[PDB]
Amino acid sequence: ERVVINISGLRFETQLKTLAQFPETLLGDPKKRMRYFDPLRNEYFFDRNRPSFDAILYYYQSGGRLRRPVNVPLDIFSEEIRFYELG
Amino acid sequence: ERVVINISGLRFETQLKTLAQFPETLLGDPKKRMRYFDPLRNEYFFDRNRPSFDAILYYYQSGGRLRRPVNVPLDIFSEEIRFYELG
Amino acid sequence: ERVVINISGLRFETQLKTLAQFPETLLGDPKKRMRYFDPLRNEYFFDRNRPSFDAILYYYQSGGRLRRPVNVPLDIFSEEIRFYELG
Amino acid sequence: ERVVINISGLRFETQLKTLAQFPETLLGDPKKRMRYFDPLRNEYFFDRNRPSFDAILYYYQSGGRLRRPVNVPLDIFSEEIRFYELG
Repeated sequence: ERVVINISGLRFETQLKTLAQFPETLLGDPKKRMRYFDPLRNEYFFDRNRPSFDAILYYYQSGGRLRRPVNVPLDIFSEEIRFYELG
Repeated sequence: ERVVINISGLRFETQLKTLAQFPETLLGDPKKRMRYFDPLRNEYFFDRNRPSFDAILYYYQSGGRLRRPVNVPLDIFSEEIRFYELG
Repeated sequence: ERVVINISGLRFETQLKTLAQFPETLLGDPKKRMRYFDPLRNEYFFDRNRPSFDAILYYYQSGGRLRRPVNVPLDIFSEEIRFYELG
Repeated sequence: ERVVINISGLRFETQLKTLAQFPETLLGDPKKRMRYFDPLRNEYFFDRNRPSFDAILYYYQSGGRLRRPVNVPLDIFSEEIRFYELG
């Protein structure tokens, strides 16, 4: 019921149901996240910006609240949002 | 005597006596926190905001000092404060 | 030649030589830091503020540069400085 | 195909090809980074500033975007920049 998301070495753990909330997104679509699944470690791996992920995951956990970590530039965080396809 | 608290993959460790300080809180109440306890991993697990937790734990360690992390929005942090029943 | 310092669950790793640079401090003095040694895990455990520690450790690594993390309140960081006895 | 980079206990993971992009840098030069490789743990280790590395690694992942973390002083980050040889 729980999933491990490895962002450049930083492991985040959440429930499937938390992600499955927004099925249109990369993480919420089994078809899309599959492409980042690592069978060797049974986790998803993204070679991307780490500080941005706290906010991406919180978007799901909070049921829709998307905020930019004051410590991550707007342009950088915007590219992350597009990548995770939250829009 | 060591307590392990897993916030979305981020591991925190403190002493039982540290949490015991405030028994009327979710973490200070063994009855309340047990609902998040994972016997097979010997840790409590919360599918919640990660940056907010440094301040939640500092509250107990400092003996009552509640500070909001400049990098966590007032409303987001206020939600966490409520959930952990610090009031 | 390496030592693990566990700050409330957050593991930091450094060389003995790095700490030794300042023998007058808590971590630089074998007799002082020994009180926090955890045999069962082969690491030194401190039930304290996590964000402050990045700067405490860097003070040794940099050979004497003490900077406050913009994200840690001055009064809070000051107390940490006293506890680690950097003065 | 994946490399582990231990920065004072904080583990980062990325793809060799990500680092290979800039062969003239310390991390991109297999001759320069070898000095920090720990054969035993199969990771590179640097006893350095932790907060600066998100930006150092991001430099590679972004294809050349070098941004200073708002929470890390200009002089400190410039020093890390010189060490990793990104200039």
